[PDB]
Amino acid sequence: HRVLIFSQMVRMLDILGDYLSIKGINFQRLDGTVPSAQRRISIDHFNSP
DNA sequence: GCCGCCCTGGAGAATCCCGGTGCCGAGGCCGCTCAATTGGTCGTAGACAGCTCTAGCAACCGCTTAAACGCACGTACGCGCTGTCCCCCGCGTTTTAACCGCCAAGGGGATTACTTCCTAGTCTCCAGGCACGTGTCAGATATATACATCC
Repeated sequence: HRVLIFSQMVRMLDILGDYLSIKGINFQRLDGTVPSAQRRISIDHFNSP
């Protein structure tokens, strides 16, 4: 299964991103700072078979 | 034999040190004396509590778009060097007025004490000016419709 993790603060999302970076898990991120082109890129990267 | 010249010793006067006594600056003491202290009373300034409504704040979003930023070029200006000349500085000499010490009388102004009265504080009562909200009204603006006209 694949998992989404929703959060209210993007700094907590940065904390989980660093946790997965040292942990070494292929992760993707989405927040308000990401522009819509990279949003489309990340959604197509996540939804690919 | 008589007179003139060189060498050396003790007593008179100048100076340093110490003690007694008189004068300047400052502190202890005394006397007045007025303002700080103490004690009591009372009114009210402010602390506290309570309710209502509005602004701020942390952290996030999304969109727009104009400002910020980076880079390349070019050229204008800051800066350094050199010349030049002129004007300010240093010094010697002469003048002159600031400074200090003097009249000569008179008014201005600071105090001390006293008298008086006008005016501003305080209190009570009242009313109208200021703040807020609203109905209404005339000027400004936009369009509806009818008449003259060019192609």
